[PDB]
Amino acid sequence: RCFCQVSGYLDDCTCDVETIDRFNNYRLFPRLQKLLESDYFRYYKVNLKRPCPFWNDISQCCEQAERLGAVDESLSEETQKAVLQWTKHDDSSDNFSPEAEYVDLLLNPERYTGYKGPDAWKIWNVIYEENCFKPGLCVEKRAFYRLISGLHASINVHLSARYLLQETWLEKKWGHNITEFQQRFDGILTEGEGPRRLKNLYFLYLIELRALSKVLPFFERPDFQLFTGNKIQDEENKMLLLEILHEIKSFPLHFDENSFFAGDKKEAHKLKEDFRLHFRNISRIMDCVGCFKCRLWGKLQTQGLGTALKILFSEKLIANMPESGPSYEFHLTRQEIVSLFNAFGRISTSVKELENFRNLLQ
Ligand SMILES: Cc1cc2nc3c(=O)[nH]c(=O)nc-3n(C[C@H](O)[C@H](O)[C@H](O)COP(=O)(O)OP(=O)(O)OC[C@H]3O[C@@H](n4cnc5c(N)ncnc54)[C@H](O)[C@@H]3O)c2cc1C
Repeated sequence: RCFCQVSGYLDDCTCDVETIDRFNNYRLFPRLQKLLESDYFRYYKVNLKRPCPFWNDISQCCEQAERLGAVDESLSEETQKAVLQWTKHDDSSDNFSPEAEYVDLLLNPERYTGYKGPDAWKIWNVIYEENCFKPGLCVEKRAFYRLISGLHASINVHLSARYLLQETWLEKKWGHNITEFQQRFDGILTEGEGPRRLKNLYFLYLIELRALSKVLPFFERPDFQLFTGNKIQDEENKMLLLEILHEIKSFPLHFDENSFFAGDKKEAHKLKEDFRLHFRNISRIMDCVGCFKCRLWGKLQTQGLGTALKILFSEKLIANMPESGPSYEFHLTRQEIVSLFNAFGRISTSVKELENFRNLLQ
């Protein structure tokens, strides 16, 4: 049995890795991955064109890095129709020119982009700088650190496992680059920092995994619908998602009643609000990122994380779920939902990746 303590003071999870490795890598993976190619999930809405609101740049750019960081914006004629049906259908419900257009994630896997050096380092510094809570002055929450660190790790993991290994003037080979993984993660080479960083990825992973288990209800109500064009998979996909959320629930994970997601009024609230606040800044930050694929996955993976927390805060709010009625109390836009499973999906992939790495490193 796993066990997570998120009091805010010292936050951590005592939990066997083989347990998660085994669970995630074999129980969950092929099916989630299946779901993430589902029509409903390959297409994410995003405004990639907002300008940086904290400084200027584009100075210097390297030429191939803009070539790697460029989002393939492509979209089939049919899909083009298909999104309106969504906008439309989606309009007629809970709904509190957006140069946000839908992007195809399968056309845009997260891998090595050549994004590096000062421009990246700055963004990271600024993201971590956002760790700042009322316990009115800043306190750092360890949770935030570990969350963000886990995310950063998942990424450096993806770029590691999905590196552009060879670029003949003809052919391009993408794959696992051990030396990178190792330079960035090996315990010795990093004086134990990498392992920590990996322990942090897992933290994140579990958080999102809990966030999923605690959100199962919202999908259980048969007025909820993964609306796309057809109805068959819309239901096939519906049960899919569900048996996944069911699997997540199966996983023996427990939290200390101490967790600052407990509704101690103002504390829980202030905190929740401190959070949603911080992630908005973060999203804003992504608007200062020139690796457009990086920027995309940034937005995505963070919205997802915010959403996860949103759930993790709405313990109660969800516990009184209109089992037949439509959920006014709590809600999730398509945008958020896509981001939720997707964010979880890259962390889920990252975890998988670590195993490949173990296996190659033998
Ligand atoms: C939002 C975003 C998305 C990105 N997407 C991609 C991508 O898809 N492909 C790609 O190649 N690059 C991507 N990058 C750049 C990438 O994350 C690295 O910064 C880059 O590859 C350079 O590596 P580095 O070791 O010099 O920098 P980093 O690894 O980012 O180092 C920055 C500093 O923080 C420390 N650090 C590094 N990782 C962690 C961690 N997990 N927890 C705590 N501290 C850490 C480092 O040791 C160093 O002190 C992205 C960056 C951002 C900000």
